[PDB]
Amino acid sequence: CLGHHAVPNGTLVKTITDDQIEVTNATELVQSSSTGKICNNPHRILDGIDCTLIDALLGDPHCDVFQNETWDLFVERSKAFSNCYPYDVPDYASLRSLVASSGTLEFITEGFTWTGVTQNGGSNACKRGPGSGFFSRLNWLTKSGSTYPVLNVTMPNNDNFDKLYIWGIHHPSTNQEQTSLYVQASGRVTVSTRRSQQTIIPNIGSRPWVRGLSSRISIYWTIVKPGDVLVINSNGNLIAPRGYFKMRTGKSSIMRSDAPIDTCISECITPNGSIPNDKPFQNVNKITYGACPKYVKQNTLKLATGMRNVPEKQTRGLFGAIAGFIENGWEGMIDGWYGFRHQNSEGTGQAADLKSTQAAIDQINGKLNRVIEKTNEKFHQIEKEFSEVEGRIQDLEKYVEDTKIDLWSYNAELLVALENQHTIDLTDSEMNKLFEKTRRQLRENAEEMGNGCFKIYHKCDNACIESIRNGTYDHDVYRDEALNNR
Amino acid sequence: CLGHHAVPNGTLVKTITDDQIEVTNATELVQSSSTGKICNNPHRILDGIDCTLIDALLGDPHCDVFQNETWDLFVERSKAFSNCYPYDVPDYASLRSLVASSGTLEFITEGFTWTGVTQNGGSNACKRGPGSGFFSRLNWLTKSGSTYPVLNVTMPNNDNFDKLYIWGIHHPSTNQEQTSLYVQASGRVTVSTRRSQQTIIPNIGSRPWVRGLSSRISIYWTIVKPGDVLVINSNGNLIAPRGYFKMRTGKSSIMRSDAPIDTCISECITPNGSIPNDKPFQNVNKITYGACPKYVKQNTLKLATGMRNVPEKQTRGLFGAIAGFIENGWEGMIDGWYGFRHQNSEGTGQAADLKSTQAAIDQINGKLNRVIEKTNEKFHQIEKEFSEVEGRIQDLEKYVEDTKIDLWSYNAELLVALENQHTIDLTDSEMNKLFEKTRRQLRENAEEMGNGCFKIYHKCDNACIESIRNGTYDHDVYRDEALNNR
Amino acid sequence: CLGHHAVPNGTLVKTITDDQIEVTNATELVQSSSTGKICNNPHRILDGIDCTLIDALLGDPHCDVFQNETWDLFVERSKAFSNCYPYDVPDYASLRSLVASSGTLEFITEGFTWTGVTQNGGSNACKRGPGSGFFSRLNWLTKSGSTYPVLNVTMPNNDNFDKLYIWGIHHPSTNQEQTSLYVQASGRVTVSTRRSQQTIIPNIGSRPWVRGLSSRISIYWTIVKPGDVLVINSNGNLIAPRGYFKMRTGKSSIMRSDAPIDTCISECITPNGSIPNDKPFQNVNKITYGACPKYVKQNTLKLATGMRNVPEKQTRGLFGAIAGFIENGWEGMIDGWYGFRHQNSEGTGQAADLKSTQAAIDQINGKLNRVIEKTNEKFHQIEKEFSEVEGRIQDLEKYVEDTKIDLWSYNAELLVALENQHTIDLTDSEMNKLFEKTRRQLRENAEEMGNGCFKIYHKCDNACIESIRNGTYDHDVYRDEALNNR
Ligand SMILES: *[C@@H]1O[C@H](CO[C@@H]2O[C@@H](C)[C@@H](O)[C@@H](O)[C@@H]2O)[C@@H](O[C@@H]2O[C@H](CO)[C@@H](O[C@@H]3O[C@H](CO)[C@@H](O)[C@H](O)[C@@H]3O)[C@H](O)[C@H]2NC(C)=O)[C@H](O)[C@H]1NC(C)=O
Ligand SMILES: *[C@@H]1O[C@H](CO[C@@H]2O[C@@H](C)[C@@H](O)[C@@H](O)[C@@H]2O)[C@@H](O[C@@H]2O[C@H](CO)[C@@H](O[C@@H]3O[C@H](CO)[C@@H](O)[C@H](O)[C@@H]3O)[C@H](O)[C@H]2NC(C)=O)[C@H](O)[C@H]1NC(C)=O
Ligand SMILES: *[C@@H]1O[C@H](CO[C@@H]2O[C@@H](C)[C@@H](O)[C@@H](O)[C@@H]2O)[C@@H](O[C@@H]2O[C@H](CO)[C@@H](O[C@@H]3O[C@H](CO)[C@@H](O)[C@H](O)[C@@H]3O)[C@H](O)[C@H]2NC(C)=O)[C@H](O)[C@H]1NC(C)=O
Ligand SMILES: *[C@@H]1O[C@H](CO)[C@@H](O[C@@H]2O[C@H](CO)[C@@H](O[C@@H]3O[C@H](CO)[C@@H](O)[C@H](O)[C@@H]3O)[C@H](O)[C@H]2NC(C)=O)[C@H](O)[C@H]1NC(C)=O
Ligand SMILES: *[C@@H]1O[C@H](CO)[C@@H](O[C@@H]2O[C@H](CO)[C@@H](O[C@@H]3O[C@H](CO)[C@@H](O)[C@H](O)[C@@H]3O)[C@H](O)[C@H]2NC(C)=O)[C@H](O)[C@H]1NC(C)=O
Ligand SMILES: *[C@@H]1O[C@H](CO)[C@@H](O[C@@H]2O[C@H](CO)[C@@H](O[C@@H]3O[C@H](CO)[C@@H](O)[C@H](O)[C@@H]3O)[C@H](O)[C@H]2NC(C)=O)[C@H](O)[C@H]1NC(C)=O
Ligand SMILES: *[C@@H]1O[C@H](CO)[C@@H](O[C@@H]2O[C@H](CO)[C@@H](O)[C@H](O)[C@H]2NC(C)=O)[C@H](O)[C@H]1NC(C)=O
Ligand SMILES: *[C@@H]1O[C@H](CO)[C@@H](O[C@@H]2O[C@H](CO)[C@@H](O)[C@H](O)[C@H]2NC(C)=O)[C@H](O)[C@H]1NC(C)=O
Ligand SMILES: *[C@@H]1O[C@H](CO)[C@@H](O[C@@H]2O[C@H](CO)[C@@H](O)[C@H](O)[C@H]2NC(C)=O)[C@H](O)[C@H]1NC(C)=O
Ligand SMILES: *[C@@H]1O[C@H](CO)[C@@H](O[C@@H]2O[C@H](CO)[C@@H](O)[C@H](O)[C@H]2NC(C)=O)[C@H](O)[C@H]1NC(C)=O
Ligand SMILES: *[C@@H]1O[C@H](CO)[C@@H](O[C@@H]2O[C@H](CO)[C@@H](O)[C@H](O)[C@H]2NC(C)=O)[C@H](O)[C@H]1NC(C)=O
Ligand SMILES: *[C@@H]1O[C@H](CO)[C@@H](O[C@@H]2O[C@H](CO)[C@@H](O)[C@H](O)[C@H]2NC(C)=O)[C@H](O)[C@H]1NC(C)=O
Ligand SMILES: *[C@@H]1O[C@H](CO)[C@@H](O)[C@H](O)[C@H]1NC(C)=O
Ligand SMILES: *[C@@H]1O[C@H](CO)[C@@H](O)[C@H](O)[C@H]1NC(C)=O
Ligand SMILES: *[C@@H]1O[C@H](CO)[C@@H](O)[C@H](O)[C@H]1NC(C)=O
Repeated sequence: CLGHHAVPNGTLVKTITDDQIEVTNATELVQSSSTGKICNNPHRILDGIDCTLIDALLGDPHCDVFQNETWDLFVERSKAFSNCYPYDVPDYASLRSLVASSGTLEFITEGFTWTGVTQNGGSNACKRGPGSGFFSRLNWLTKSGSTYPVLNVTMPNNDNFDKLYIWGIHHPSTNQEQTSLYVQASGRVTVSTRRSQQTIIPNIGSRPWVRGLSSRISIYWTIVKPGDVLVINSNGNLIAPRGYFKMRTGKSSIMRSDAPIDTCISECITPNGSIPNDKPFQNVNKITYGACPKYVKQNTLKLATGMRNVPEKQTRGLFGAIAGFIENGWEGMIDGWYGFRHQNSEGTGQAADLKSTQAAIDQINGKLNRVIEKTNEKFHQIEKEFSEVEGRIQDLEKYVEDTKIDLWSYNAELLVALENQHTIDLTDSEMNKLFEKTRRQLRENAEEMGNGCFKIYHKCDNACIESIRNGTYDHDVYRDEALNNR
Repeated sequence: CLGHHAVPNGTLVKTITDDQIEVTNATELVQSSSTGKICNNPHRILDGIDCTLIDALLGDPHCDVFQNETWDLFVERSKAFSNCYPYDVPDYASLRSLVASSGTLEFITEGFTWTGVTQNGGSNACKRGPGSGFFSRLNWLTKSGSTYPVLNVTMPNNDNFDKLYIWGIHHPSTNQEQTSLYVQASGRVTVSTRRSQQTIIPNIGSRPWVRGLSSRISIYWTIVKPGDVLVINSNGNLIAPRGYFKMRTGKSSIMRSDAPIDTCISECITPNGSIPNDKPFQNVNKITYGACPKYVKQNTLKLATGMRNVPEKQTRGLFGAIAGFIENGWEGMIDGWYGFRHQNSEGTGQAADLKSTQAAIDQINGKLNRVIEKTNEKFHQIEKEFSEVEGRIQDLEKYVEDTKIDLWSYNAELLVALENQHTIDLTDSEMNKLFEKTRRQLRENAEEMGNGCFKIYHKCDNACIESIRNGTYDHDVYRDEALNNR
Repeated sequence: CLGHHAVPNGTLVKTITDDQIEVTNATELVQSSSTGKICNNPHRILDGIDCTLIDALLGDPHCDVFQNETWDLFVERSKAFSNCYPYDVPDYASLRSLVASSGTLEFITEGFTWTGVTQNGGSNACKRGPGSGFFSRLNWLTKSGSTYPVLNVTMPNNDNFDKLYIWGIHHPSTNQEQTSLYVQASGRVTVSTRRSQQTIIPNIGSRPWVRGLSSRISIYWTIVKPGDVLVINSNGNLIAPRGYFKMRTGKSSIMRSDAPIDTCISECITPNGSIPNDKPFQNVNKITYGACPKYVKQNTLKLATGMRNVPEKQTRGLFGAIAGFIENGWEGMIDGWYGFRHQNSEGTGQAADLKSTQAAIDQINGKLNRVIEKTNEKFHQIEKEFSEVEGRIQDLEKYVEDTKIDLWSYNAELLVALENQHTIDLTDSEMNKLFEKTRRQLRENAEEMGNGCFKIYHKCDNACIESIRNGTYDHDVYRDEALNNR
């Protein structure tokens, strides 16, 4: 025989035509399993134990261990929180993705001149050590005695890099508190380059008790390029900077997870943990930092590497080829043409307040009342329409993505099936051709029993088997025996 | 011969390489035809003869036959209209899809206390029977004598289901009419849970004559969950509820069509009618309630089940295999991975009015004039920009969808072609191999004429044909004849 | 032998399983190269040498050579500019695509009656010949002495086509200039059909020095259909029309490029130049006017048309088939189902101005101040949110498109590979079958050396080669020789 030795407990592979045909020895192609831990090499992984990237940026009193810290990849934990002044970031997502892509928190201190104000404002919700305090990159300027002049400061950017400037605005709870910190009964912050300006004004209002405060701080940012100048004008409710952060650009990012940290080596990091990158595809999660297999939607793709399992029982002899190299060639096609994700970036504004106008005569007395009421309602209408729209965009965004994955997974399944069908037909044809080549060489001594194996009527020593293996055979030795049988 | 019996008037199938090759007996794979009628089983189909789902909800006087009605699927007719008070629904589409997905109009009456108002407001455009009337789920409260107090009512939800509350607001034609129904010269409706509030105000204005009215009613809804409370405040122009509708969730929906209703059995309902679900794909329409074949863009996919049609003429004998099972296996691949549609939901607002401010001093006299004019124009700008945006979204939405269908149809065509090519090669190979197996058995008695059939030189009775069929043949019987011919 | 004659310097083709296998004679399938020039036949190509389509429309003094000009395709140059009054078009893109799709600039003059105004306003930035001038389709009406009445004019459309009416509004630099041209200290333009109205008001403001003017003109359009009427009301800052343009619809468009113009014939025009349309796919650019090959992302797809290159050395004889027709059949599949692009249309508004309210008492004094300030900031907020949204839409738009191309290119690569694999297997099988048919005919005279060629032991004249070619051979002639060798 050449009967492929009846390998026990082989497995299923999909083909284009038949389904669940069985093969001698199969390979899996979707690494579906995770240890649950992130290696500490060869990447530089940084554990934000109880802070977020924003809180390390601002300088939280319990994250002063992250100062001038250098990451390849930032990991946020869910068990993180703020233990400082309660704050707010309009377009939070955009700021975070900028800081994330930089890969550094190198903070370079600068010489600002705050004439006619008191520096280093204190809070009891951000006690640094035993006494009152605040964030470590920001200066909370208040009135110096009983005056607050218009802070008008300038800084040219003369160097060969871009500077990132972080600033904000204070929202009081009552007008009394407003006057107590800032002599003027309303504030204004103007931040200008040669290419942009943002003017914001405080919104005095009561908000829920959070760590014993009903006031809030809104955080804004500005990006100055080599050759530009920045000009900060204000007349109250200003949180000044004390420097700029050095920007780079490259391969750096951020991933949210609750996985531990180990001492292995792995380059392929997901929120489920480390994945060996041997396989072409992985089913574990979509987000992949480093170099990773692409994402399919299925649990098993079995790529076949040898024969169907034909027999009742084994018989020794020579045999033909094995699938060998073919795996990386096909891998080439689909690897080449698959994409990288479009990154959910905008998310949403997610505002939760009544932002109407405030005066009894203006809003609830006379024709003017109705107008102002109508204006606020019109804006509410606008806001709700806006949310509807943004939601619809994000819904569509999801649909596109899901469509993509499906179609690629269908392609992947078809391709595996095509290879297995071809592979089966290749090996089958080779065996059949070789067997009948042997039949023409046999010269009537033996006959196939029907399972692609020759029933030999006579015996012969290993010399005959060698002669068959080299295709140099003559039938004279068995002439007398065959004639007697015939 | 084994000449496959020359089946007359076979048909075309697509292959990957050749086109319009012909086969013995072909199958169609796209059920393209409709009776035009909807079966009344096994689904519960409800015919909205002259009402829409919204009109059955509100309680139209000529659709009181739909009270506590239970549908699996709702069908709207185009010949439907309203014969009651002219009305308006902001975000009409959202409300309808909610009611549609429920599958019920179980209306549970509740005990509201309307102090200091007159109940059961009348209209001559909604005459119930012979005298004036209104909708059957709503209470039109008006002034009781010469007073209208602030209606402030509360209802806790103590049960184990969510309640759907339907309410509205009255838009008069003139301020005189406003004062005649409501002592206050302006109205306001505040509807609040622990999780939301909507404050709307009437827009006094003249609108086109519709069934003898220039006034309009705007319809709004609120969704209260187990444990919550609702608080309705108003000071005029209020259309109160009289209860809540019991919500479910499951498999229920709505489809617009002008098809009749029969007494067959069919589970696959489209706006063209009932479709048998035998086939894998259908070309009839995209929307499909129940279990239906997927949608392709082509008129015929012919999947092949047997040989090419080779001969000049027939000759009897045995023959080999037929395609058999293969159809459901491949069906598996593409069924598995195809998607369900993303449902056009938002559509558009589709507002058609001038919604500007109104005062001669405020809008057309002085600097104030210019400001107010500028504000209204700015809002008009906003509205038009909004429409542009929404339109662009919906345009893109269409493009995505069309792209999807094409790509899937291309996949479907490729897959059918792959199977037919393989199928042809499978059968062809089997015949050729079997024929030459027979040739080696023949031992020189007959010779192939060139059409995969043996020209036999001698005659022989059915014994010889049986001996050939079982592959147990010897040539001794025809030795003398063959020698004489040779 | 039948050894396929060892064709020197054949090339690579991709297969599904093996990669970079070699074939005798290969064909390329992506026309990747351009001359750099646009043919002047058979299409009517029009060269906008120093004007854009908008500037030819308005009647620029240096593009009076484009009057009643007829194009199949419009080409804009980058070296084009305006040398007339500085202007502005809100939704510039929409207007341009309308004019582009028409294919004509037939301007039909009409009889307007401008009572109580002075016609033919002059500018020194649009000097026509040696003296002051303006655009050639528009009438700049100013005050006649010391009065400016309300221009209220009407025109019914009684004909069997739609009319395109082009008009505008003047934005001054100072109120003094406003009063000097228009007695009223503010203007207003109302343009109404039975189906729409646009009321715009001038925005007095200083803007950058452009060719010695700080004033600007905003250009608007209106589309009147057969049976309608148009009514233009104004009280200042109005740029009147002098006629309508005849609309068509068909196959006409616009393409931006810096290519020269030749005297060849080509129907397939891209911004890189003319492309012969022989091939199925092209890699040159995406935009294609006329009939063109579809766009793939790859540099070479090699479709195979004959054998692998097997030998050490050649030997003469007959041979089998060649690939022939197969190319257009497969071309059919993918041509059929590919799409045409979704046309970037909206682009963006791209506004660059501070459009706030203006009064010292209204904006910077008292509670009113804060309100007005808040309103302008709220609108700025709205504008920025709008831009964010539009940007996100256009970003997504890009992503969809890129996804599409990839997936199609992957399909194209797979299809080429499938054909080449099949083609190789087809030819290989045919040769092998024919060779062993010849072996059974040989009757022991010759034996294959191992390269699909027969080593012949004896000699024989061309008679033997003919006898082999027709399959009518007997071994008697070589009996004595073979017996002696044996
Ligand atoms: C946090 O980072 C700051 C800034 O330095 C930056 O981060 C460091 C870790 C390194 O990566 C630096 O290359 C990088 O710029 C550290 O500030 C550094 O402090 C020293 C001591 O004050 C500075 O030396 C001074 O240099 C000036 C300028 O020549 C002299 O005039 C002084 O006499 C003195 O020699 C050093 O230059 C400064 N780095 C900068 C601005 O170049 C800081 O120590 C570091 N650690 C913290 C806060 O944890
Ligand atoms: C429309 O529906 C209402 C509400 O009932 C609901 O729909 C029915 C068709 C059934 O599906 C009900 O299970 C479902 O809740 C019908 O109202 C029903 O009316 C009867 C008679 O008034 C009520 O019986 C009363 O029950 C109360 C509470 O125990 C007693 O105090 C009374 O003495 C009396 O026995 C019945 O409970 C009520 N269903 C409800 C609220 O449970 C209504 O008849 C029906 N038909 C219409 C309008 O066409
Ligand atoms: C630019 O185009 C205008 C309008 O004509 C249009 O374009 C032409 C090139 C042709 O394609 C026309 O078929 C097309 O309508 C040209 O105006 C044409 O001018 C002549 C001479 O004034 C008009 O003839 C008159 O017709 C009227 C109406 O019957 C008589 O009352 C007059 O006595 C006279 O015969 C001709 O009709 C008019 N075309 C129109 C409106 O039908 C213009 O010459 C041309 N060239 C420019 C500006 O370069
Ligand atoms: C790896 O860790 C991630 C993060 O915990 C796991 O993601 C989670 O996967 C489950 C799948 O059932 C998600 O549940 C469902 O999500 C859908 C929306 O995607 C929602 O409609 C359902 O109601 C349900 O919540 C879960 O949200 C998701 N969590 C995330 C994204 O934070 C993932 O399963 C883990 N994988 C492995 C192999 O451990
Ligand atoms: C089943 O019934 C539906 C509903 O009547 C039929 O749908 C209709 O199909 C035609 C196809 O020509 C549509 O006409 C064209 O629609 C496109 C937009 O899709 C438009 O650009 C063209 O100007 C033209 O109107 C028609 O709109 C569409 N009607 C709908 C959706 O209500 C369908 O053809 C019927 N199918 C069969 C097999 O009877
Ligand atoms: C045909 O002419 C067009 C127009 O000049 C050429 O298009 C240009 O192609 C290059 C490719 O490198 C583009 O450069 C890159 O574009 C991307 C965005 O697509 C941008 O992110 C990169 O920073 C870089 O600018 C270039 O923009 C593009 N120009 C256009 C569209 O006007 C095209 O290459 C020419 N083709 C041939 C074969 O000559
Ligand atoms: C079945 O196929 C797998 C393919 O992974 C074979 O696994 C190899 O096993 C040898 C040791 O026997 C390792 O040195 C190789 O690295 C493994 N991988 C590869 C790439 O071949 C396995 O041996 C096969 N089993 C049988 C019975 O043939
Ligand atoms: C507020 O700040 C700006 C920028 O620092 C000042 O404008 C500069 O004023 C100086 C002195 O007159 C000029 O030499 C510069 O050319 C100005 N620069 C720019 C960019 O305008 C402005 O004077 C300051 N205003 C006040 C009231 O202090
Ligand atoms: C051609 O193929 C069709 C396949 O649908 C055959 O149709 C079958 O016909 C028999 C009766 O002759 C029915 O009992 C089957 O249910 C039909 N369907 C299937 C699934 O086979 C048809 O008979 C074939 N015709 C010929 C001449 O072979
Ligand atoms: C309007 O309605 C609300 C809710 O029913 C009333 O608020 C409740 O008032 C009672 C009596 O003072 C309190 O016990 C409740 O705690 C209040 N509930 C809530 C949710 O606020 C309110 O008093 C009513 N106002 C008027 C003027 O009648
Ligand atoms: C290799 O294939 C190409 C296919 O384009 C052959 O090109 C043909 O060449 C002849 C002249 O020899 C022209 O008349 C044809 O129009 C060409 N095109 C086609 C469609 O066949 C080329 O001759 C082939 N070379 C060899 C050596 O066989
Ligand atoms: C401004 O123009 C409109 C339209 O030309 C005038 O309205 C028409 O007036 C005439 C005379 O009274 C009527 O016969 C028409 O029926 C009106 N048409 C429409 C569409 O309203 C209007 O009179 C003009 N106003 C002024 C002040 O001149
Ligand atoms: C291998 O397969 C046989 C099938 O009968 C099964 O009984 C056996 O348990 C398998 N493997 C082992 C664990 O012996
Ligand atoms: C079957 O095909 C033949 C082709 O010649 C045609 O004449 C005949 O009409 C067909 N069917 C019938 C209706 O006889
Ligand atoms: C053909 O291929 C051979 C490979 O050795 C190369 O040397 C030769 O230069 C090629 N063509 C020509 C230019 O002679």
